[PDB]
Amino acid sequence: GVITCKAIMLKEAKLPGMSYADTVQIIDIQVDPPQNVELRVKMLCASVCRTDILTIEGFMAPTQFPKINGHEGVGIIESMGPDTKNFKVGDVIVAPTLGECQTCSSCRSGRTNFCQNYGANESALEPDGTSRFSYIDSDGKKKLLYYKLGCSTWTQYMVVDSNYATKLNEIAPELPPPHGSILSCAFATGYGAVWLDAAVQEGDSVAIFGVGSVGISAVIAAKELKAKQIIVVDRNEYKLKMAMELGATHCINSEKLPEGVTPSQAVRKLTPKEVGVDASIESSGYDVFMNEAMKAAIHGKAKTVITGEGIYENDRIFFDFKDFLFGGNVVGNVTGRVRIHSDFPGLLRKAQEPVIRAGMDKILGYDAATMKCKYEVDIREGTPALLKALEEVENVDCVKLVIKLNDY
Amino acid sequence: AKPDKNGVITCKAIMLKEAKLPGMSYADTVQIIDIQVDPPQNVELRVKMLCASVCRTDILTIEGFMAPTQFPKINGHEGVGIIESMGPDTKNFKVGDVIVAPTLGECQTCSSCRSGRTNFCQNYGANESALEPDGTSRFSYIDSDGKKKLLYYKLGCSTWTQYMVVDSNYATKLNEIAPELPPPHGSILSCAFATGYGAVWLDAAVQEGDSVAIFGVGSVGISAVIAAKELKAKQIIVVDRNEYKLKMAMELGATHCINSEKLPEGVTPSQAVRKLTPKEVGVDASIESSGYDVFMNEAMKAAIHGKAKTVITGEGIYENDRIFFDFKDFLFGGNVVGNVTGRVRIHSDFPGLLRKAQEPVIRAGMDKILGYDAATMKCKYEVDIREGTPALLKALEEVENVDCVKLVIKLNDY
Ligand SMILES: NC(=O)c1ccc[n+]([C@@H]2O[C@H](COP(=O)([O-])OP(=O)(O)OC[C@H]3O[C@@H](n4cnc5c(N)ncnc54)[C@H](O)[C@@H]3O)[C@@H](O)[C@H]2O)c1
Ligand SMILES: NC(=O)c1ccc[n+]([C@@H]2O[C@H](COP(=O)([O-])OP(=O)(O)OC[C@H]3O[C@@H](n4cnc5c(N)ncnc54)[C@H](O)[C@@H]3O)[C@@H](O)[C@H]2O)c1
Ligand SMILES: [Mg+2]
Ligand SMILES: [Mg+2]
Ligand SMILES: [Zn+2]
Ligand SMILES: [Zn+2]
Ligand SMILES: [Zn+2]
Ligand SMILES: [Zn+2]
Repeated sequence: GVITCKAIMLKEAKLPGMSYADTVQIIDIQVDPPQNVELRVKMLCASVCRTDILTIEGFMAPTQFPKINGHEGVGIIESMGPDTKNFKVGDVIVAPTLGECQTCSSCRSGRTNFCQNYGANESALEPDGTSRFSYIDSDGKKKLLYYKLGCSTWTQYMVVDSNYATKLNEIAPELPPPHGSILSCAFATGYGAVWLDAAVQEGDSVAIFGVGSVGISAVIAAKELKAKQIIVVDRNEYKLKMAMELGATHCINSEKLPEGVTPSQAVRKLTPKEVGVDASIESSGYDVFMNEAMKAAIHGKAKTVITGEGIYENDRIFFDFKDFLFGGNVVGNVTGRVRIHSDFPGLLRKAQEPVIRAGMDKILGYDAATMKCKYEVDIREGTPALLKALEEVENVDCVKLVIKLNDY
Repeated sequence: AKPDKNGVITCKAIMLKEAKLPGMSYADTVQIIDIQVDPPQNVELRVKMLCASVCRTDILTIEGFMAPTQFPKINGHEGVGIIESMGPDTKNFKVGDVIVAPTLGECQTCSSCRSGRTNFCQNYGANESALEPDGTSRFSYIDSDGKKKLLYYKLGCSTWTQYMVVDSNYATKLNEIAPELPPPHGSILSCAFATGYGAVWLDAAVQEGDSVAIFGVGSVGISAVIAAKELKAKQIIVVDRNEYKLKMAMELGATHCINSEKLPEGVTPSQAVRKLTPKEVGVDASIESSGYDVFMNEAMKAAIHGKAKTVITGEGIYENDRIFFDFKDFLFGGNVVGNVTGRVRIHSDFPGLLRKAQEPVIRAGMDKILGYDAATMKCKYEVDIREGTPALLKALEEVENVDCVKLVIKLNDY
């Protein structure tokens, strides 16, 4: 059967000068039943990744409008296509951008999550060029809606290929929805960038450039892995203070440095003999911080892990060439290199330990008694409340906005 | 080649007066002169140079690369020679040892050395000052006013001179492992050959059955081909615009060649490389050895997402001293490292490279790079520092000859 539900439609890219009102609306959509190995999923909540706002601005979607937004969220399996294996109706799942076939040479390497068989669905469509999402326009015509990539989370019901899904309910039966939501992107990204990609060991020094939800997740990982030194860099004093409270040892307000002192110079001055850090994480989306993160790393030895995204002129980023040749080591990172079968189960177990749960609670501003987050909007309460919430994503103390989609 | 009563040697060296900026000539800045080489101090080696050989970075140095204030200088970082004398604190070297001394030493005690996975030593890093730590230089000359003037190094030393002084922490010896290795082979082991060979062997960690792409088959890239063939790569794809050097790469084990200037409309070099791989997945290892900023991005893009490493060896004078990467490709599995001297650590890795260099197939490859004639000990492109500046200027222009892979500068009798 076809489900009618609420979803957040993006009519067109919000280009500079345009408002959220110009492009973002809560509408009724039609969600087709799942086919093949798909899950149709009753969404509990989505949470707002900075990449969700980039999507609203047209990021990676030159033609793929109108769409339903969102890649960060959690929900419950309502129904499955006839070929689906290893899932049941009622399982709680997240479905990030990359699957894990376990047989391709990338999977078999043991050192990456960039699966050759279950890669990013850049088409924002089913492989036959159709979509499980449609709506009736004010002209009465049935119109296609694009996904974000393989799915959209800013909807009461989504459909996703089960080769991208991983279940929460067996390991973490009591995990609240907003915590499941941040495990699907922001928290897996920051935690994994430190744990898996930079491979932080006890006694290592770490620099994190940008302490939004991703960078704070990285601080939580660095503290858990017993980093000797955790340096955070941002312009936002509220989030720097939150980073310090959750384990960071030194903070730098990049907008308060002297004009002649770069962020990388300030970071290196905190390290013995100005040698730099064992691990350098960028989690800002500021193209300048991608270059500064590369420079703050110990030449050759240290890895710089780039998680940041933004809308860059010619879709290009830059590095200072001499500092790059003489020991730069830079990797692109998607979802913290957290492989959905090999790594995610272990991350889920770790997320339930009390200090890690306390860190996720602080990111979210979660109240256990009411199951409310500090910044939360409900899709059932109208487009104006949503437009205000999306503006308030820029509020100094908004770390993670949660979009409630159904009763918990 | 004999010191005066104060231990000072007078010899020939190639002086760079100032940066050769765009539109300037070799004649504007390059001159063979008589210099005074002071005796070695502390742990220094004073080295009778046999030959230097011309790395593209030597030409970038003529053009002002990494030397905003460090003129006049003696050029050169690629060469080999014999210890003539040592500072009083020197350990583990003897007068008569044959040495090379690249940009990075190996202290074996810093956290970078102890990692086992890099040559960027914290204690013996690149000497960017082009001077002694006290602001002096072992090199001077008497100018036309009769005044004694300082000459900068390249970095920790200069090779375009009959006599060089270098901190012994940067040196590694050839004569115990490879007593019969000829000078020009020793010279390319000091930079070009270590860089291309080590980029493949150590940094990209190429395995039997791996696919490899090499962007730029000058001496460094052809050294990478030799390593990739030795390591039994399944596929070795070379990219360049120089037909002569692409053909040489094919003769030394490349499987596929791509002329970047002859690509069909709307096919990038990364797309051309990917089209030669199963399901257009790209290569297990991507080596950039061109100095072309475009190829640094194309190399990144040709790599299998996440799994493969892109090793950047290239150097150049870039707008705003920066290079660029396509962000979407970079985020979704880009993996790029800067490489100096092939990550070949002078104590831990250089000895095995040197043993490898004496194996018949590897020696044949070095001979082809050099166009070496064992009968005459002459290379195809060779100029002698004792034969005057005009011959040197002609040789520098001829670096651009399509069949010049490695110009050698003879410095002394062998
Ligand atoms: N690679 C992935 O899988 C992945 C996953 C999550 C998010 N992202 C990207 O990673 C980044 C972090 O995600 P997020 O949701 O935490 O983002 P966010 O926007 O909530 O947080 C970014 C932080 O960086 C700081 N920052 C940004 N520009 C700055 C500047 N000019 N000077 C100083 N500080 C600056 C901000 O003040 C903020 O605290 C974003 O670019 C996002 O698009 C990617
Ligand atoms: N990282 C290190 O330790 C190290 C050591 C050696 C040299 N280098 C640098 O590595 C690079 C290779 O050194 P080399 O001595 O072999 O240089 P080279 O100039 O002899 O060879 C470079 C090759 O790349 C090709 N190339 C350059 N620009 C091109 C373009 N626009 N289109 C197509 N092909 C192009 C050339 O045709 C040539 O065959 C140079 O940039 C050099 O400065 C660095
Ligand atoms: Mg499908
Ligand atoms: Mg000295
Ligand atoms: Zn995200
Ligand atoms: Zn796979
Ligand atoms: Zn060189
Ligand atoms: Zn060291």
